[PDB]
Formats: sequence, C-alpha cells, structure tokens
Amino acid sequence: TDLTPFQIDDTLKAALREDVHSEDYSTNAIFDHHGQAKVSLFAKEAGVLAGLTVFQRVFTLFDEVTFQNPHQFKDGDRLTSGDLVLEIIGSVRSLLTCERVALNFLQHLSGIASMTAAYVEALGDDRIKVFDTRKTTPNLRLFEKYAVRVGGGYNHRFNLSDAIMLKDNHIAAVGSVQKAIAQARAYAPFVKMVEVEVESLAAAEEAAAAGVDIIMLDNMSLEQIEQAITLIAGRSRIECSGNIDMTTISRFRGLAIDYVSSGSLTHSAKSLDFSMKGLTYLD
Amino acid sequence: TDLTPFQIDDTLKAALREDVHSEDYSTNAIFDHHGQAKVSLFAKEAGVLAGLTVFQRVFTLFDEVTFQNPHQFKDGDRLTSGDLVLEIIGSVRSLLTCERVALNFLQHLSGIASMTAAYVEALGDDRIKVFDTRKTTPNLRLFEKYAVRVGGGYNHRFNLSDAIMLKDNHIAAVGSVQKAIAQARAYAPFVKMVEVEVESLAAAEEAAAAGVDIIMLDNMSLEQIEQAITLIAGRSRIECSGNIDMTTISRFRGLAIDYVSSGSLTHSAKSLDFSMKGLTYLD
Amino acid sequence: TDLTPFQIDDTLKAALREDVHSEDYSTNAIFHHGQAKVSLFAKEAGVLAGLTVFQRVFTLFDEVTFQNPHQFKDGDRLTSGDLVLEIIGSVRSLLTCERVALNFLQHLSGIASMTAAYVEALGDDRIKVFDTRKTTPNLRLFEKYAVRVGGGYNHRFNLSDAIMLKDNHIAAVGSVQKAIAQARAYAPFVKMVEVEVESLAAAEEAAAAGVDIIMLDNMSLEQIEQAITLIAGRSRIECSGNIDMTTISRFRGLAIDYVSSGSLTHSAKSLDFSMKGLTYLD
Amino acid sequence: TDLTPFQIDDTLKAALREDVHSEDYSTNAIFDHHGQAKVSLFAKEAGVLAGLTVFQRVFTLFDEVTFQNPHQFKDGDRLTSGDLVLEIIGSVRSLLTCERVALNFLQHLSGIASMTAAYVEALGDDRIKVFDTRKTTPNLRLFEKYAVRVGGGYNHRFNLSDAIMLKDNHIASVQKAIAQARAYAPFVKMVEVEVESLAAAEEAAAAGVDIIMLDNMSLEQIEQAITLIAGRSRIECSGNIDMTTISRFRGLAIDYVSSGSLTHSAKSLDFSMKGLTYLD
Amino acid sequence: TDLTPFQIDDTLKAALREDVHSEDYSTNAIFDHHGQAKVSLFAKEAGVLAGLTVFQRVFTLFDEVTFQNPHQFKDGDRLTSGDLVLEIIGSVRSLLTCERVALNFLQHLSGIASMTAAYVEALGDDRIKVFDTRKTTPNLRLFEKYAVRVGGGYNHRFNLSDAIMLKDNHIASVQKAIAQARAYAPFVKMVEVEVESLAAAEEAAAAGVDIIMLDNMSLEQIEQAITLIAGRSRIECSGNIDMTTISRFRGLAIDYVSSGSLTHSAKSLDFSMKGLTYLD
Amino acid sequence: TDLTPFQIDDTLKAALREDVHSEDYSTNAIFHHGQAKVSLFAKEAGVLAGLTVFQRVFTLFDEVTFQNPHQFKDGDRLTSGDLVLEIIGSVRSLLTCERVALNFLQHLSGIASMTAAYVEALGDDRIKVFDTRKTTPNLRLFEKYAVRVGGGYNHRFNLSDAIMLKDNHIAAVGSVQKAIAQARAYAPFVKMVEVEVESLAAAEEAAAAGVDIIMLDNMSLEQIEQAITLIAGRSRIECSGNIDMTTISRFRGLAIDYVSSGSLTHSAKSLDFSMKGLTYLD
Repeated sequence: TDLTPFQIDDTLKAALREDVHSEDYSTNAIFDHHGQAKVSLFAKEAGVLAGLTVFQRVFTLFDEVTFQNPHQFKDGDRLTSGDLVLEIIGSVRSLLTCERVALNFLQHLSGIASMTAAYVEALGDDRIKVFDTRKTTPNLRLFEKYAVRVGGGYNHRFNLSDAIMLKDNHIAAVGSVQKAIAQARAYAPFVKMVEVEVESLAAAEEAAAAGVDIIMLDNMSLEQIEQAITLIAGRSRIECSGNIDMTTISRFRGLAIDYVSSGSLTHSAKSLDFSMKGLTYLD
Repeated sequence: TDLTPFQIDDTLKAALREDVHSEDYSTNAIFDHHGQAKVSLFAKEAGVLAGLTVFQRVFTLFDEVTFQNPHQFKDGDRLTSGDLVLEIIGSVRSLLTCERVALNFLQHLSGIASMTAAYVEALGDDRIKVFDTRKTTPNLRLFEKYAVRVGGGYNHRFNLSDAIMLKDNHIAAVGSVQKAIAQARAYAPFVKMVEVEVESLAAAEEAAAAGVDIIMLDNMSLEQIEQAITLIAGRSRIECSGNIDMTTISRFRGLAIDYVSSGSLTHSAKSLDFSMKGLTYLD
Repeated sequence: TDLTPFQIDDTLKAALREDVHSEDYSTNAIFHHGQAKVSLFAKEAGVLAGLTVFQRVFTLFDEVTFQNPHQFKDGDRLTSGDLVLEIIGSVRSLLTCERVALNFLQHLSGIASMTAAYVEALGDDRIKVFDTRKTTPNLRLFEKYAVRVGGGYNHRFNLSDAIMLKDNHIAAVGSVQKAIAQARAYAPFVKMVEVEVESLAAAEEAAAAGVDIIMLDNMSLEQIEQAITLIAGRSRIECSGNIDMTTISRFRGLAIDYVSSGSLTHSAKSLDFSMKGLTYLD
Repeated sequence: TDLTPFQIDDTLKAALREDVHSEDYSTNAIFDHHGQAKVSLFAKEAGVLAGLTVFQRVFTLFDEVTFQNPHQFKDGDRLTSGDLVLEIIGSVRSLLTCERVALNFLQHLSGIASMTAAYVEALGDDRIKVFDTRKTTPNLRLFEKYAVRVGGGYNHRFNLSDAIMLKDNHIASVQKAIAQARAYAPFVKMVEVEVESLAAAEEAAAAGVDIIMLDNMSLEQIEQAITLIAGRSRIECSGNIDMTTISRFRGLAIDYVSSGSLTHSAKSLDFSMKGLTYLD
Repeated sequence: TDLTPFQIDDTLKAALREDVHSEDYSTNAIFDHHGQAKVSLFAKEAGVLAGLTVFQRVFTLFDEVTFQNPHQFKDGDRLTSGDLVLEIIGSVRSLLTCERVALNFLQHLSGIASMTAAYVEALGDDRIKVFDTRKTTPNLRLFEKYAVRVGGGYNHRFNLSDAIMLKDNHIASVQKAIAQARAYAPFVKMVEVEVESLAAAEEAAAAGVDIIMLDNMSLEQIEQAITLIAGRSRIECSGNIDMTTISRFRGLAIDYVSSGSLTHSAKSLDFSMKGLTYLD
Repeated sequence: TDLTPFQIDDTLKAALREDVHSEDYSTNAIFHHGQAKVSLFAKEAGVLAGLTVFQRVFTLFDEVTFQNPHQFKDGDRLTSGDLVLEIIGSVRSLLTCERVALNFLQHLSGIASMTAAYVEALGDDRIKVFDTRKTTPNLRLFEKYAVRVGGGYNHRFNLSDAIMLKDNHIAAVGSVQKAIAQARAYAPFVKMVEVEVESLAAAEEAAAAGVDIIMLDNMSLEQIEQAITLIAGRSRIECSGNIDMTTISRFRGLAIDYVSSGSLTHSAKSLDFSMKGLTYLD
C-alpha cells in the first residue's frame, strides 16, 4: 500500500530546504526563459523499484510538474539497467533543482527493497517470512518499513509503543520468564502483542507455557532451534534473529518457524543506482 | 569539530518521538522503583568511532543522565570489538527507552567514518583528498558530512546554494564551456566557487582557460586524466569523480590531482555494530 | 506512571501562549517580583489527576516552588475544602499562570473521577474499563493518562497501534472473514486484530477466523451471553456502545474481558478546584 | 462568521498526526482497486450543529474529498436524530482514516453549541446575553469560542491581553485600581471590575469603568446595585450559574451573564458515519 | 516590562537557523583547545538602549554563556558612543556564531526606541502621548511594540482582533457604523473612528465612541473639534507626522498622536562586539 | 529571479496570523462576500520591489484576482500617483489583508530604492554594491531579493555559505596568516575565504597567504590605493565600513571589485504606497 502525502510531505519539504537554503545558483544562472522541458529517469542497476511516488512528490511540492510512465512501472517491479522508469515534464529550474533530493529518496528506498528481495530469495522458503527491525535510519522509519514491504518483506513493530518485547535484561529484573510475561500482560492488557527474546531451551519452554504471542530464538544453533520448535508445539509464533545476512539466511530453509528478522535490511542497505538524463526542450 | 546541540537537538527529538508515540510499555511494565543504573556501550566491530556526543545527547534530551569514559574515547579513534566506549548512568527507564535511537545514530555515523577511513587507506596518497557529495540520506546531511570528516575525509559543498557546479547539461544549454562559466560568474560574483564537470580533454582546456576554480574529470581513463593534468598546468583544482569505490580508488595513487569524490561514502555505508549491555543497579 | 516534561512541555507552552498574547496587563499593572503564596483547594469530591501537569505550567513560565502538606498525589480521593497544594513564587507568575494550570487540572481530574465512578458502578474486578479514540483533539495523551489514574485502562492510542475492523471496514470489503484475512496477511504476528460485530453470526465467523479481540457492539445481554459460549474462548471479548453510568452495571458478572466507553473522554465534566488565600511571603 | 484554514489548519494537522503515527494499518490492509466511495454523516442526538466546515477540512487537508449536502445544513441549525447532515465522497482510505478526528471536532463543538443554546433558552430573556469565559480546553479556545457564538452565545475576552479585569488580589482602594489600569494600559483596553459588596459597585461606577461584575451576589443585592450603578457601567452577573440557576436573572436590567461550564464541562453531541457504499 | 523566553524563543531560534544552515565554517575552522573567552559589547552611536535581554537570550539558547554588566545598563538608558554595555563570557564558538543575530536584534530594537524617544522630545508635551501603529515589520510586532514603550512611547492595538477602528470604506451614516460595531462586537472592545470633517467628529462624540481620530486635519480644525467633542471621547491626531511636524501639536488638549514611521522606517542603532580575549 | 510560494508562504502566513488573532471585527461587522475592487498607488518615487509578495498575501487568505494596467514589475521606477495594481475580491479579504501586504511591499521597495540610490551615487559600473548579514531577523531572504532588484548584489546569505575571518576571528587565533591557514585546511577548495583587514601590513600578509577576497575595513583612500597595488591582483578586493549615501562616491574609479553596506538592509526607509479607491464590482 503506497505512501500518502500526509505521511511524507513534511519530510520531503525538509529535505528540499536542506538542499536549498537560498537558491540553486547553478541552475538559475544558466537557465531562464521558462520553457517546459522533459527529463528521463533511468535505472542504472538491477534490482527492485521502491519509492516512485515519493520521487514524484518531491517535484510536485516544489512546482507544477507532470509525469509520463511509458512502461507503467510501479513499486515492486524488477529493474534492469537502462530501463526508462519515468519521464518528468516541467520547467527546467524545477527539474534540475529537485533532482538530487528526489533521487536520494528513490535510490535509498529501492536499495532497501532490492536487498529485502535478495534475502527472501536466498532463504528460498515461502513458509518463512522476512521481517525488519527498529534498526532504522533516524526519522525515515516509515519510508524504510515501506521499502521492506515492497521488496517482499514484512514489518515488525514500528515502535516501543506498538508492541511489547521482553529482551535479555527484562527477564533478569523479574527473575522469571513467566513473571515478566505476567507483568507485561497486567500493564498493557489485551491490545498489545507480547514477545520474548530467549537464549535458552528452558526459557523457550517457560515462555511457551506462559502463553506469549511470539518467542524470539536469539542466535541459536540449528540443533537448538529444532529442539525448541518441537518443544513449543505451536503454542507461540517463532522468530529467529541475530547474525542473519545474505550468506547465513539459507540455514533456516525448511524449518517450522514463522519468521526471521534482520537489521541489515535497513541499517546497511546499499542504495540502488539511477540517473536523470536526456534533458530536452518541448516543442 | 564536534556537532553542537543547536545543530542536532531538533533532529534527535524527532527521532525519539518516532520511536515512542505514547510510552515504552515493555520498559515501563518491568521496571520501576527508580533506582539509578549503569549500562555499558561496547564496540562490536572494528572501525572508526563517530557520533559519540550525538549518542550521548539522545539520553540527555530525554532525562538526567551522566557518563563515564574510562578510556577517554573520542570521535576519530580506532575501535576494536569488545572495547568499552562509554558507561551510561541514570534511571533504568531512561537508559532502555533511549538506547535504540542513540545506537542508530552512533552505528550509522561510525559506519560512514569507518568507510571513509577505509577509502583513504586504499588510496594511499596523502596528497590526494577524499571528498563526499550531495548523495546523502535525506535530512541527515549535516551528520553524514561530519562523519566523513571524522574518518579523515573532506566536505564538498553542502548544498545547491553553497557553490556553483556546472554539470553535463549546463554547458550544452549555453553551448560553450567558456560562456557557462561566464554566466555563473556574472550571476553570483566573487563569493561563490565555480566548478565544471568535464568529459572531454578539449572541454578541460576550455575550462582551465576560462579561470574556473575546480575542474571535475568525470569517469575519465588514467591516460586521459594524465593528459588533462599537464594540459591544465595548475590553472584550476582538479577533482576526479565517478565509478570510485574500494577496489577502484587505488588507481588514482600518485596523480597530481587535488581530490576525488565518492557518493558511496554516504549513500551505501554499512553501519558499524555496537551494543549496550551489562545493566547493573548502582549501590 | 506520571506524565513527563518531554511529553507535555510543548502543549503547555502552546496553552500559555493562547492565554497570553502580549502580556497579562491586569496582573502586571497592579504588580513586584516579590514572593507570594497561594493555595490550591479541591472544591468537589472525586479523584485527583494531573497534579504534576498543573505544577509544570508554573515551572515553564517562571521560578516557582511548591509545598504539599498532605502529600497528595494523582489517584488520591478528594473532598471539598482539601488543601492540595501551596504554590510559592512571584505574584505575577501566580496570577498569570492560574487559569491555564487549573484548566488542565480540572479537566484531567474530571476524567479520572468519571472513570473511577464507572469502575464502581460496574462492580466487577474481573471486567476492565477501557477508553477509546473519542478524545479531545490534541490532548489524547493526557486524557489516556487520566483514565489510568481513575482505575481504567488504555485502548490503542492510535490507528497505528493495533488493527480494528469496524462497521465501515466490513462494508468496504463486504465480508467479516475476508477483512480479517486481509488484516492478517498485511500485518502478521505483531499487531493485534480486533473486529466490531453486531450479530451472533458475525461473532461466530470472526472467532472461527482466529481474531484476537471481538467487539460486541450494542448487543443485548441475551445476545452477549450466547456469543460468549459460542465464541468459546477463541478470542477476547469487549462490549461497547451505549455504555454510561446507568447502563454499565448490566455487564456485571459476565465472562467478557472488558468494556469501553467514549464518554469517559468525550463528555467528562471537569472537577471543581480553586486557587485562593494569597499570603505574601518574606 | 465561519472558521478558516488560516486559523485551523495547523491544529487539524496536529490532530491527524496524533491519530496516525506511522500508518492506518486497519484501513491499509483492506486497500483495493475500487474507486471512490460515499459515506454518510448522521446526527444521532438532538441539539445544535457546530463545526461542520471544521469537520470537512480534516478530510480536505488529507486528500481529495468532496461533499454533498442534501438538506443544506449549516452551523447553527437544529438537529434531530437520524438527520443526514452530509455525504462524504472520496477514496475509502481517506474517508476511514480521517473519520475519527473529524467527528471528534464536530462532536465537541456541536456539544458546546447545543449547551450554549440550552442556557439561552433556559434564561429566556433576550434582554440579557450569555457570555463565555477563559475556562476553555487548552489549545482549542478559538474553536470553543466559535461554538458558543453558534449556539447563540457571546464571546468574552479571548485573552489576558484582550482586556483588563480586576480580581480579588487586584481588588485589595478599588478606585485606585481602576486608575492604575487605565494609566498602565494605553487608552485602548476595556476595563472590568469584579465586585462583591454594594459599596464597591458604587465606587466602581463612579470611577467610570466599562463593565462591573456582580459576583455571586443575590437578587436583592443585584437589584439595589442596578439602581445604584444607574447605567454608568455595563453590568455582568456571574458565579453560581447553571441550567437550573440561570432563570433567576430573567427580566433584570443587567447586560449579561457568564458561565464557565459552557466550555468547561460540555457534553459532546453524538454523530456517526455510516452507510459506506462504492460509487458507480 | 521586559520580554520573556516564552514570548521570544521561537523567533530567536528561527533567526539563528537562518544564519546557520549547516555550520559556522569560519568559526569552526579556528576551533582550538582554549578555554572560555570574553568579548565586549560597545555602543557606537548615541541613542536609547532597547532589547538587551533579547540580545542576551540569543547566546543563552545556543550555549552556556554568562554576562557581566559593569555599568548596570538596562533597557531605557541613554547611550553614548564608546559605552561598554556588556561583557559576554563563554566559548569562542558560541560568541562568534551568535554575534550577528544578537546584534541584529539589539540594533533594530535600540533604533526604534531611540527614534520614539526623539519624537517624544521633539513634541515636548507630556500632556500628549506618542502611539505606534500596525505598520510593523512582519513577524516582529511584539518586539517593535516593546521598543516603542522603552523609548517612552505607548502601544496602540496589537491587532485587528484587539480593538475596533472605523475606516473610510467603513465610514461610508457614521453613527450607524458605531452602533453596528458595538452590537456586532460583544461589550468588551474599545471602538475608535477616523474622521475627516467636523460634522463627523460631532456625530461620533454624540455616539459615545471611545476614541475619535482627527485625520490630517489642521490646527484650526483640530481646535474647533476639541471644543465640539467636549470630552465625550478621547482624541487622537494622526497623519502627516514626523520629526519636523510633531511640534505643531504642542499644548493642544488632545490625548495622543500616532506615527507609523516609528516602526515603519526606523534606522538601526550602531553597536559592535570587539575586544576578544581569552580568560585566565 | 522572483521569490516563490515555496520560499515565502510560511512567513506570510505567520504575518497574517500576527495581525489577526481571532478575526477582523471592524471589517466583518460592516461586511458580504460581494466582490470589490481596490487600487494600489505609489505615493513616493523610487524602485518597485516585492509585488508578487504583496499579491501572495491576498492569495493565501482568499480567492483574489489582480489587474495590472501598466504591466508594472519588480525593478521598475515609480512616480507618485502611479497605479501599480488593482486588486479584485471580496471586501473582507481586501480590508483585512491590506496592512500586511503593504508592510511587505513598502519595506522591500524601500530597500530596492535605497540600493538603486547607492549604485547611482557611486557612479562606477566597474564596482559592485553588495549587501551583508546585517538584516532584519527572519526576513533575510526577502531583503536579499530587494537588493538585487535595486541593482545590487548578494554577499553570503549565511555563516555556512562562505568563510569570513573577521577582527574577532583574527584575535582568537592571534595571527592573520594562521587564521587563513586553518580555514584553508578546514574547508579546502569549495568555500571561498575572505579576510577583514584594517592595515596595509595585514593586507600584504593576507594576499601572500592566497585568500580569495580581502576586505579593506574603513581604510583611507590613500591606504586603499596602496593596498590595491600591493595586493597586486592576488585577491579580490572589497571595501567596507562607514559606507552610506554621502560616503559611497569616494570609491569612484578605484580598482577594487566591490563595496558592501549594512545600511541597505538595517536602516532602509520604507517606500510609501496606499490602497484606495474601493469601487464595488458586479
């Protein structure tokens, strides 16, 4: 589901203002006469397209700009270098001044979508979902979460307010898996999912017995993981997390866990290369 | 030179608000009684430290929090996994709730500094500087620029307003390298540096003759580059750019150019791993 | 857990600015930067909520200290004539910062009091009283807090917190089970899913679909009872709609998990307080 | 006079942001390739309509949304349960995601207007006017003041900066207080004094103040004060005023009364949005 | 009465942001391991001091900065060139990066105060008062209004919402205009009317308005109007008022005059920050 | 190049809000949503600047159209009694949105006019007239524009735009050459570097150090002339300080690149306009 102007406008404005504090001298010195012009957006690298309407919105907040999409490209579609993703039509000053900010969004989000897509394939198991985390670029979580969905991934909680996750230390402070779970439930009844991070087979048992929604198996071995699965017997949903990357992710293939999660999808994504070229004046 | 609260506060607040829309239920359910506590910040990966005071400021905007720095770590210092970078002292709720946002800044910036440092070494020529670009994460340019300086790199223009750069299309619109340069100068006299992107040996000549400040040699071969240098004869500063990464950067070693620039330093930096662990209550 | 400056400061500042566009002429004309004391009195029985909010209004504006002779705190029961707080500072800060502070305190204490009253009227510990998103615009955080203070509980703060498939959602999709399926496909595992249901058939459909919470909307006791057995613990159960002081007792003793009321936040009478007894200080 | 985007937009945006921090998951999950949809706004309780354009603006900031108003309803009109106030047309996403915030405004403002209208009717004297106060919901004063006008009430000062009012501590020679106000103020502020005793009412009237407030002073007292003031100032009666009480002032020669409870503790008026159908 | 952080902070922050978009490169380039430094604020031109605490606040929002005031200067005090108004102590980075913004405020406000003071002296009659207008620099009205008070002037309405003023189009039966204002307004707004002819001045005074504005009406006219008005209203003379002109009103029984040029076209007053030295 | 809505809208809105806190009572009491026309007249000779700003104030507030009989634009010379614009819309929008619009227009036209006057007084094309950072807080953008409109040129907008090593910077470091060296080391290649210099010795030091721009601060003509030859085109030259209408002509014919004046922006008299001649429309 696409991102809306309500959601993105303030962020894009800020970004435009970051890149232009007075004016775009280089563009304004050369270009004048205010003729309409056309520029093309080209993919320069293979991957997955994400953030296209975000890209567009940067231009549209700045000036009156229209678009042409010859190949009907949309977020999710596979890209190959040289592909004509969009044509952008408007005044020269608007096209050149808005370009870098627009691309910066598009490159970043397409990079994440691409990487998410790659992880899914590397895993090669539909039955196991690929989830993101809170290890996101500050103030862009919304956009990054979106890119992950686009790439075929799924969203974990957005927030510390969304859902409860009882980590390593939380159990210790209470001194029982069961008590930590109980206090969580008492504190925020009914309307919050509760998850627990567990390093131990005993703790996984304790937690499943307590009736939690999701159990996180933290950096556990395959032997350990397999035992836990049988032990839990579908009493909770099972997430594997930690030390999960392109090389590692395939180890989970075929297990009866519900999902895995990776921070790298959002904290360490390479951006995907695009360029805007072929500027011509309209007749 | 370190980042100031005036510069970073609004951004960090926004980030905190992004991660906490109502409250941190998971932390609030388990922890109460408001005892002071101590937590340790550990490096988990080798590289360069950047964003330490940013990390700190996240806690300090939220609550009364103090720090201890046993090893006197500061931005720029080399890190090795297991290193104790900081101890953070304050109320448990403040420590756990602020953790992820604080780390997200620290990881991201240290990742950039590390990568910048790596590029500098790979180049192995002091006489040639490593510069960043405008291919930055929207609304964090300031922070990323800083991380590049920390890693031993240098800053290009911050902005479209900072300085003039006449790219591929700008020359064509005017139809002469010399005329584009002239119009730039006429438009913003004296107080703006002027740079031109050049793909051709002829154009490099034209530009040097015109008296520009900086000539950018775009994706040119070493043979081409070397000819241009001799041809320009120190009439302008020389930047090489395009297709510059870890593998490629060493090709510039020993040339009489002033600097090279890379977008990857900011658009495709891996974050550097840290963790906050060892939570204990103070006596 | 109390509200904090990080959470409340921008709101209180805005409120102060609303009440003082240039200066407080009437107070300034008569006054000194000469210390004074004023007393905060409860003028009506109920539950105290928003005391640190009240305090913060003064503290943002000027250097002001407080005395709390009776160690009053949010959640405590109030009776008229009670001395809740003494406020000490310059006369100008006290007079100018009075109306705004009280406006917060009166409003929140009103909500807490009303929440507390609903809980008692229900007279069943086993059934919790929840709030809603029918809140006063731009004060949700504060109102949600007041409900907790009065012994109530918080429903989702937001459209982003949890999924709730209401009448209008069901209509857009045209089916209960299909709407749940889509919600489940869209936000697996980490979001609770709730459905509003008007009929027993739909309650069945929903329970079978494996939702987390079923809302029984404005259903009769007979209906409710049937639904309970029929749902058979496959989901949590909430009752909602047409729930007020008179009505709430009807849920007493049922095997539902909670009830929810918009009135707690959209129609709460404010609780009366006054600030009086200005002594001068030396 | 209706409220404007210039006045309300920032507030509504903040309200929308309060209700949607990331996304509207429930609505986004049901997203489909359908076209535009229509939903109806129904009154569910009798009273007075206030905040209709505010209601509308919540949708219009968010997305492209149009309206149909079959019965030509406008702020000030009387409502009866089951009344079709508006039809809202636009994308399903916009209608459902904007609903609660829009209704929260409408319900709150219609509640105040209704209550104001009820107080007016209860007092029954057109000779008097019913005024509001500064006992308003923080950061919504502008909207609440509007609702009071809509319900047939009148606005007192918006602010501590609008006009001068002399209080208890301030009251502590009350002719000297008036003098200082007028002097300390430029000659562009109305001055009002709150008075408990008849002696003070006279001093004040002699002082040439603009408005004299008779505080919780009973009918005999009030009646004497009126005569004594002899039209030298405007007269406000205040304190201990409620639906039950307001009738005591019926027919007195005073100019107005004021009530905090109008904004202070107004019930919201019930509405609902239902009947979602896709357009053809 | 001095300005407050609650009033000024957002404005100053915006000003600082205007002057520093990324960083203060010039100052950061010279960063060293020195300690605290001291810099002096000097008056460089004679006039009246206004905006001193505003000046101070610019530094204090940014960083930890302290002040020393050897001569106990405060807003309203007369200045002579070479006067040491303040010493500013803090880190070099904070002093230099905050300087220009802080001075811009101080210079602007001291300029207005000075000009106001000059107008007062020029008119020479304490019986009259000198008032400002709404002809203010956008988004700084609050600060400019303050400076006018500091220079011995007085404040007219801050706003279109503060008070009522009847204009030319509005003037087009002028007793009916007054009636509608008072009716359309609640009984809490001062009403003023701008009048060109003596007939209108009388109608208005009879109407019981609070302030009558005699517009660009000359001394003979003015003098007749005064007598005719007979203290039924306050009298303002306005239009065609300047340093040269203001003296014509000396000794008339009018209450005040107003000038746009006070805020409209005030020269800023020169100051400088110099004498940077490191502390020991 | 004209100012734009993206650039100006938030400022104008703030300005409107400053002037109208609730409503325009005086205008509303008398009025219609009945169209009317008003004329904008120049009341004083000078240069027109800020016309589209003027227009935008109305356009943000309501639906308003304009007629420009004489095709006036920013930069054009004005003479009193000139009809600059006709404004058409509802009476309420015209009366309420009048003072703010004019305040912008008067201010900017004042700056443009003053800039234009300085250029003429200088009477040397070869020497440009620059502005400074001595601007009215929060209007720099607008003032910088007005200077260009009057035939002037813009200096750095910001502390972030370019490096300028002033008196106070030189003191902190204790040397001219060392300050330049540090600036050069800190921001190589992409930032211009300028130094303020009071003495010939320092001018030499600076030129030798290879700066981009030397500022000759409040120096005598004799000094200036010596400096020019001595600098020998190693840097651009700016003269600044104590530069006004009377003084500016002294620079005529020197081989300097430009002069700068704070007065253009900190001490500009506003240019008089009025809005009158309200016809009603049908």
